[PDB]
Amino acid sequence: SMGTVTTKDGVEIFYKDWGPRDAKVIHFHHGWPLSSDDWDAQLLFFVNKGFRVVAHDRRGHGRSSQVWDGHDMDHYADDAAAVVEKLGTHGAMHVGHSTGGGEVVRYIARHGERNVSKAVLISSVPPLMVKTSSNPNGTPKSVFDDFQAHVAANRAQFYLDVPAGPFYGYNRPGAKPSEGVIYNWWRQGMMGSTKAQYDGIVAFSQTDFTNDLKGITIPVLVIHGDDDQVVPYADSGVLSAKLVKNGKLITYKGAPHGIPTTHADKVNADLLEFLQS
Amino acid sequence: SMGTVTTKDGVEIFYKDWGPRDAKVIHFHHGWPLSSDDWDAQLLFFVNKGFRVVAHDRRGHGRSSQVWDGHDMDHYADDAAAVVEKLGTHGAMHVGHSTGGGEVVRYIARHGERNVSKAVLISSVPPLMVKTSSNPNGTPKSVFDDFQAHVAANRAQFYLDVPAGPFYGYNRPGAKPSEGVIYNWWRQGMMGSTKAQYDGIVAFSQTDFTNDLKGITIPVLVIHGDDDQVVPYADSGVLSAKLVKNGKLITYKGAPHGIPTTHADKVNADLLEFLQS
Amino acid sequence: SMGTVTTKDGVEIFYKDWGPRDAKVIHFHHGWPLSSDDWDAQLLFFVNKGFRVVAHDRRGHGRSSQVWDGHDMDHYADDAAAVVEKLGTHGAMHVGHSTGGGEVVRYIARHGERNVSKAVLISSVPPLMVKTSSNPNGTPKSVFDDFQAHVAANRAQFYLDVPAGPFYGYNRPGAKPSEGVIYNWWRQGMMGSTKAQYDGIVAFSQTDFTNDLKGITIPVLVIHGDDDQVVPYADSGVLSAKLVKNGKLITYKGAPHGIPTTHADKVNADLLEFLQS
Repeated sequence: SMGTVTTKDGVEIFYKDWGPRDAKVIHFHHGWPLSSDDWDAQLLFFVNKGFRVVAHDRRGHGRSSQVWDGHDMDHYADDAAAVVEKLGTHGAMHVGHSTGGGEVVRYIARHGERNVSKAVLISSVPPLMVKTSSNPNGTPKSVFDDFQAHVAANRAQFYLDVPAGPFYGYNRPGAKPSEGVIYNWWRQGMMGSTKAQYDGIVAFSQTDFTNDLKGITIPVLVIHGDDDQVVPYADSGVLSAKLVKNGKLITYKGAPHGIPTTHADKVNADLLEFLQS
Repeated sequence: SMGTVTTKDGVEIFYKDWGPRDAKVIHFHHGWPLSSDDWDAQLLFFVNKGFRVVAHDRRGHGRSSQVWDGHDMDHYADDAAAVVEKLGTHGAMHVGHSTGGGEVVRYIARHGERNVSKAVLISSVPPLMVKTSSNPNGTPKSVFDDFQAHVAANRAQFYLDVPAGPFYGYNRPGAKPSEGVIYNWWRQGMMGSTKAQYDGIVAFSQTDFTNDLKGITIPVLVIHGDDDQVVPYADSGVLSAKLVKNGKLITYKGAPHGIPTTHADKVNADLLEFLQS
Repeated sequence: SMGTVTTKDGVEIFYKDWGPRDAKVIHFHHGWPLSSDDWDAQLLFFVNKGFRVVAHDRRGHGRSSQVWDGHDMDHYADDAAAVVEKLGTHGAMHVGHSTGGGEVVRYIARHGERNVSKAVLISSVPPLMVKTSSNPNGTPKSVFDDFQAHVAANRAQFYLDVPAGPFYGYNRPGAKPSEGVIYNWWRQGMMGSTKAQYDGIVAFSQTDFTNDLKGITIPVLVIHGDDDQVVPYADSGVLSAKLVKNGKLITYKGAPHGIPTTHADKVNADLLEFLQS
C-alpha cells in the first residue's frame, strides 16, 4: 500500500511521498518518457529542508501499470487526482516538467485551482506544440510522427539518442556529457510501456492547453531554457507566462530542456523562493 | 490487480494485456533470459492495428517472482495456463521465440491444442538442442555447461557479451550494433533471478519436444534465421516444421537469433498474414 | 506476496528465499547502495549445494519501499527481523557485507544472539568508521559529507564513478575492469531511493557498534581485504574480530572492498567451511 494507489479505472499509480506529514507540500509531475525518479535532485533538496514532497509516475511510465489506453491529458490529470485524494495533499504547490507541465495545467482545469496554492511550469509543453493553421509558429506534425516511428522501430536506441543529443544539450559545443545521466534517462524510459509512450507523444505535442491556461488565476511561475531543443522557448514558456492571469517568467540563458538535472541548483533556489513567497 | 496473476503454486506472473477486449488475441512467449519486453516491437504493431496482445514474464524472469524451483517446461506451460485462465483468452494464436517456442509446444501438449487456434515458433529450441548418443547432430552438452558456468562466474558480464556477440549477429562483419538493444537485453536479464536463469539453461537445451510436436495438428508456422548462432537452424526450425502435422517453414536468409528485433518488420508482416489466414 | 513482507511501520521489504525448506539457512545482508542482487554469486553457490538462502533488500533500496525515514541501523535491524519472523528462519547463519555487516551486528544486539547460530562480517563497517575522540584513527567526517554531497549533486554519475574506481579496485594498475559489474552496481543503486541512500551514508559511517560487538558471544568470522579503499582494513575488520568474544579474521591480501564479486570463489569456500564448522 505504501507508494501505490489504484485509480477508478484499475490503474496502479506509483508515487513517492517523503517528509513530515504536516509540512507544506510540493507535488511534482515528470516529463515524457520518464518517471518520478527524474525529480530526484529536487525531491532530496526539499525533503532535506523539512518539506513534504510528492511525485508520481504517469500511467504506463516508470513503475505504474502498463495500461494500454487512456493516454491523454484528461486521464493523466485524473490519475494525479487519485494520488492527491489518497494523500489528502490539497493546497500543495504543483510543479511540472515538460509533459508534466501540461498535466499540471489540465489537473487545475479539471479538478479546480482551489486545490492548488501555486503552480510552476518548467520547460513545459503548453500552450500547443504542434503547427496548425491557427498556430503557424508551431513544430510541424511530421516531427512528432517521426518520434513515434522511432519509438516503434527501435525504442531502446532512440532512448539513448535523445538524452545523448538534444535533451540536456550534450550535443552543444562546451557540453560535459554525463554517462550516468544518459543511462538514467534511458533506464526510466525503458521500464515504461512502449504503447503508453508511443501514444504519449500525441498527448504532449497535440493537446491545446490555451483555454486551460487562461482560467488559471493562482500564482504561476514559468521557468524555461532559451536553448531548449525539445520544447521551443518562444512557443511555450514565453506564451504560457502571459496567458495565465498572474504569471512570471524566469529564463535560464543557454539552458537545455533537462533543467531539473543540468540546472538543479537554480531550479531548487527558484522553487524555494516561489514556495516561500 | 492489473498485469499480475498468482499461480496455484504461489508464483506471481507479470503480464502485459493490451488492446480491445473483444479483439482476436495473440499471446507471446519470450526467450531466455529475457522478459515480455523482448516483444515490444510486435506488441506495438499488433495493438496499433486493433488486435489484443498478451505477453507474460516466465517465472524468475523479468518482473515475475524469483521462485527457486520448478524451472522446467512443465511449470513454464502451467504458468502460461494461469495467465490464459485469468484472462479467458483460450483460442488465441500463441507465438514463441527461442525458449518460448518450447514453452508454447509444451503448453499445447499439456493443456490441449483445443485451446490454441494457431501457433508460431520463431527461432525456437525444439525438438532437442543437446547432443546425445541418440541425437548425434545436436550441440555438445559442454556448450550449455559453459553457459551455466558463465552465469555462475559473472552473470553481469556474460549478459553484455551474449547480445554484443552471437545473439543479434552483431559479431558479423558489417553489422551495425545497437548499444540500446545490447543494454536492453542486459537490463531484462539482470532483473531476473540468477537461479531461474541458471536452471533455465537446462530447461531449454535438454528438453526433448519430439513427442509433443508430433501431436500438434493445429496450424503451425515456423520462422527461423539460417545464420542463427544460438539455436542452429538445421537442427531446430527445419525439423519442427516437418514433425508437426500441419507445419510451414519461413527461412530468413542471413538472419540471427534475435529476429523479433532485427527483422521486426518481416516478423510482424508474417505473423499478421498467418493470423488472418 | 512470495518475496515481500510488510513491517510493523508499513514498509514493504523485498526478499529472496531459495532452497529446500528444511535445509540449513544462510541469510545475507547487502551493502550500500545496492540490493540482495549483490549476493548473486553466493546465493547461487549455496542453493546449488542444497542449502537455503535468504537475502532481503534494505528499506529504500532495491525493490523495498521508498520510505523517507528510519534510515538508521535500528530500523535496518528491525526490518531484517520482520523477514526472519515471516520465514521462521531463526538459527540461521547471518552474513553481512559492508553496511550489511553493521546491520547484522545491530540485529544480533537488538533481537538477540539466540536467533543467530554464527555470523560473518565481510568488508564490514564495524566498529565505527568516522573519526571521534575515542576513534582517533577513523575517517574524517568530511569524507562522508562529501559522499552525501555527490549523491545530492549527481547520483547517476556518482554511481558509475564509485564502482569504476575505488569499490572493486579497478583503479589499481593491472586491474581488469568488468563493464557488466560496473553497470550492475549502478543498476542496483539507481532503483533505490536517493533519500534512503543519502541518509544511509550517515547510518553506515556514523554508527558506533563497539558495545554491540562486545556483547556477541556466538562464533564470528570476519573476512576483509587489506587493499580495501572503501572501509579501511585496520579500523574495521581487524578491530571487530578482536572485540567480539569468539572472532576469527581471514585477510584477503591485495583484495578490494567488493570481494563477494572479485573474490567470489574464496568467499564461497570460506563461508562454506565456517557454516560446516
